[PDB]
Amino acid sequence: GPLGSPWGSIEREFEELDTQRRWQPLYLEIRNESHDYPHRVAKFPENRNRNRYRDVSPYDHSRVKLQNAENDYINASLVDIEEAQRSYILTQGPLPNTCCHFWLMVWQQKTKAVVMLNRIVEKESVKCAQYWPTDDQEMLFKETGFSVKLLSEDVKSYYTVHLLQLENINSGETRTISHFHYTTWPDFGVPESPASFLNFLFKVRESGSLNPDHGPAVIHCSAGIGRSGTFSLVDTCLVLMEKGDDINIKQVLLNMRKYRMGLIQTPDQLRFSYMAIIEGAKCIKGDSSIQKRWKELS
Ligand SMILES: O=C1CN(c2c(O)cc(-c3cnn4c3CCCC4)cc2F)S(=O)(=O)N1
Repeated sequence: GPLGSPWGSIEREFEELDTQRRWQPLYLEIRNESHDYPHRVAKFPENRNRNRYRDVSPYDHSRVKLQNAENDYINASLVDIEEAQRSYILTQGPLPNTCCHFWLMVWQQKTKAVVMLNRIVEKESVKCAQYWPTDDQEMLFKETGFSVKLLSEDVKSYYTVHLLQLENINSGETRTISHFHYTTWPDFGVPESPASFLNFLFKVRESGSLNPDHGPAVIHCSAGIGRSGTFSLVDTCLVLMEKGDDINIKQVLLNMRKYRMGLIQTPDQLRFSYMAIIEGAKCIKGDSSIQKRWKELS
């Protein structure tokens, strides 16, 4: 193979983009190369109060459908990358009248974890409804037949983990859902450091919630594309590298954009993605004696 390290091709490209100050031109290339696909159901008149933003819609070919409901629509997309054995659902922060649909989808898709990357209020606007209880009262969603109870809360400096009990009233069953809340990632911004984002991702991974024996994890922010796209791109690229593939980050992101529009919203969020993939690749453990020496020396 090549003479460089496993991350050497990506690291050289990052250094060149910095020296030539070409992050804004590269972002514009990606925008111009992203094709549009039909999103007709999202624009039905009966779905207008189910969309948070008029310009952010799921594509018809990859939207998640609600089962046994008169209206099957929710603003959510299935992003499945079988080269990585990874599947995610990316979705908007639910509105007061769509929290009931959010929990129905979580049940029907056999999801184990919800990853939340926004605050409820940001710059004096509401970005997402309060869809889980903060105290010991049960929170009822009568339109779809679900109730939710807080089981535990662990607060750290830049994220919080809640364990939640989700009850299906119609089937007489319950499940424990892990709720991973990143509390210090600003709208259209970046996390405080690669190290802080990576510690959060490794905690999500350690719970088993991203493994193929569970349904897809539900990832959301406010619109479900900027911060959510950054999180999913970094996780996918790290899986492919651990598998041994020689990856091109521009190509992976354009492929993921075929499943949901507009993933990654600023040039700085793109640059942060490169940084987190390089530093995470140095944390990979494996069997190769060569790869271990590269890690020590780097
Ligand atoms: O970093 C990020 C940025 N996000 C984000 C976004 O991408 C788009 C919009 C959006 C779409 N239409 N309109 C607005 C805002 C105001 C008026 C109209 C809002 C957002 F918070 S995000 O996806 O939540 N993660």
